[PDB]
Amino acid sequence: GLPQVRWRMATSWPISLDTIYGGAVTICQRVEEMSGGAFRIEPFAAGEIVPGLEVLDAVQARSVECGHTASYYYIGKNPAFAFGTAVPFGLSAQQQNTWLYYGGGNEDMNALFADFGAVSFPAGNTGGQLGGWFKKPIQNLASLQGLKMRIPGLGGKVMAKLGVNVQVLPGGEIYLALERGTIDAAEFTGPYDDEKLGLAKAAKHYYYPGWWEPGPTLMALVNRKAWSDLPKEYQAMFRTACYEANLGMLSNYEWRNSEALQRITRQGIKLERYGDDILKAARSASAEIFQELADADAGFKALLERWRLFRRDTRRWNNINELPLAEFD
Amino acid sequence: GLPQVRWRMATSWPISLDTIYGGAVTICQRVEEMSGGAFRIEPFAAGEIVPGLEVLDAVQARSVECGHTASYYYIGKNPAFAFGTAVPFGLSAQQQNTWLYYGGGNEDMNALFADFGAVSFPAGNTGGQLGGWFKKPIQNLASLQGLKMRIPGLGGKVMAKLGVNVQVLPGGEIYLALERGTIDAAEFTGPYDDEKLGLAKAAKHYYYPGWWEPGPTLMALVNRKAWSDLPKEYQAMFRTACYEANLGMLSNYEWRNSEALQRITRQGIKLERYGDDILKAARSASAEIFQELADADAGFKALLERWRLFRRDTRRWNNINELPLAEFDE
Ligand SMILES: CCCC(=O)C(=O)O
Ligand SMILES: CCCC(=O)C(=O)O
Ligand SMILES: [Ca+2]
Ligand SMILES: [Ca+2]
Repeated sequence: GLPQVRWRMATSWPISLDTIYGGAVTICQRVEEMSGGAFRIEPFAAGEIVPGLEVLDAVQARSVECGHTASYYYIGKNPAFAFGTAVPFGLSAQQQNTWLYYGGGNEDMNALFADFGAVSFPAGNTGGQLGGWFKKPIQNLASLQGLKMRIPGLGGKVMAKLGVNVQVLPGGEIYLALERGTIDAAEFTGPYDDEKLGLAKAAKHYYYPGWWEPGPTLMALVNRKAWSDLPKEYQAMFRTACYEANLGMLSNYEWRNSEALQRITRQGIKLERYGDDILKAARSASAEIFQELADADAGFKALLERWRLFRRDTRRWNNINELPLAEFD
Repeated sequence: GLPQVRWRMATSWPISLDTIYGGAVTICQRVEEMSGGAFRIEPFAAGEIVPGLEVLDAVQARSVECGHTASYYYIGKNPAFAFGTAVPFGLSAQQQNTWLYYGGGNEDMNALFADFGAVSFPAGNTGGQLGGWFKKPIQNLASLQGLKMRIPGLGGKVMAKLGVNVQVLPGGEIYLALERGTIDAAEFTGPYDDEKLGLAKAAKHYYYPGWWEPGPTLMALVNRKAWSDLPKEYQAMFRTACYEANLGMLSNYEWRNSEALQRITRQGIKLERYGDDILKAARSASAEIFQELADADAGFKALLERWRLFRRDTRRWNNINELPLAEFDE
């Protein structure tokens, strides 16, 4: 007889986003199915029991046993957490999964989460993000000066160096903030989530690419001690379920964003590519931010150099095995 | 008490093909771990209990309960099985997973396997394959006329329409055949597997891309009646373990191929892009082959048109959300 385990999972997400909230639900449903009801986890939307941006805090305190969040929400505690979500001009979703599972990423991220009493598992990806929504159209790089924009992580810091006034909001809050006039622009994920949250209603000017988040990972987090007290069978169920959340969510976003792109263009939204004045300035600002973080911390520097090497090698591989068919019509 | 289930899994793979055999091992180990030993599956290498090309036949007959194979080994039984692995100029591994899980592909493939008493689950990908190994560099499309090349499946049929003299050889045999002068060229999967077979020693010209296999799926198969007999808990364990095999294998190949590519370029291998004359002729010959299959069968035609639509839409999406960052090299 294995125990009846009953857990709660705090998430960073609103229930309306069945893509990303769906990853948390998948983990909870699958351990219940595999355990025949002996191992249950109740998922909660952002703000129900824990604020969306404080999932790691609640997991560390053990006010919940586990969570579903984005590591880059905690760059204030350790800028190295950025690599476990996405960094500007960083890894594709497929490269990010390769880096986590076989390039040393999951070991690097678990070493950081160990400092906050937690263990981490990849448990979602949005795939490549788009460039966000603007109430007024962008004319050139100088159009960004003084804009109030919702955008998190090191992407936010890059946009701040370009003169954007970066605002902190969980996904659920963006539409009201855009309507009330609190902000002038926002990015979230892509067509499917952006349209569902009402971003295409609040703003008409959509850009690409989302160079800040080329393949952002969502992590399942478990309290170290809660994880220790789990029998080996239930650890295996949870760990395996997170692979389904990770591959299942990426595939779900690819499908839903592909349909939503067609829907919003038919409904009147025009998608524009960012000018090279913005892309060049973003790349340069990103290099400056990573240089500063590296000079301030040998651990960050060492991780940045291992990740940069992984990135160079995997891009060289994908330039041969994938890019030629992607660009040939 | 849930039952003590003991199954056997027939695989299409030698144990030396370890990244792919590893997918089968992952499923077997993970259901044993999650069930605390109550659900065990014993994996077998190709030939040990069932020939590698007869996994589906063995699963249908229930001589084994489950299998790990490539749907495109069964195109002689139904050419529609091709889409469940890879087709020339088809889907990237990421697009292939999107198509299977959400685009209707798993439902299409399960309707085909239902004819043979089987249910199917995605359970691996090699990722994009390369264009194979050539002793002498290719000058142009006419250089392929009469060239003796190891290349199997629909890829071989396309290369045949380009005038290639298609040679059938096992993985293990290609090195000797290249050295002996028996064949002029050969493809397998990519740098990791190809280096282990000695192909970097036998030839200096490695072509790309492998337009015949842009993201080949490996499928777990279960006998429909064996699956029916399985408690709901063990079904969930098996189905979930196949997601780990699928994402795990692709990521493992990406890592191994990226490392092996660096080793073989240091060993003086030249990476050559196929000329547009070959890529245009191959795309056209592939479209002719799929046209003939479609004209001979309304069910094939319908599936080809659903897949072509999914492919157009996903490519349109990836041209926006991925290609811009992928094509700028620093
Ligand atoms: C990582 C998914 C959520 C996100 O991209 C964001 O909060 O912007
Ligand atoms: C998917 C493995 C089979 C193959 O690609 C080959 O033998 O060439
Ligand atoms: Ca975002
Ligand atoms: Ca091959």
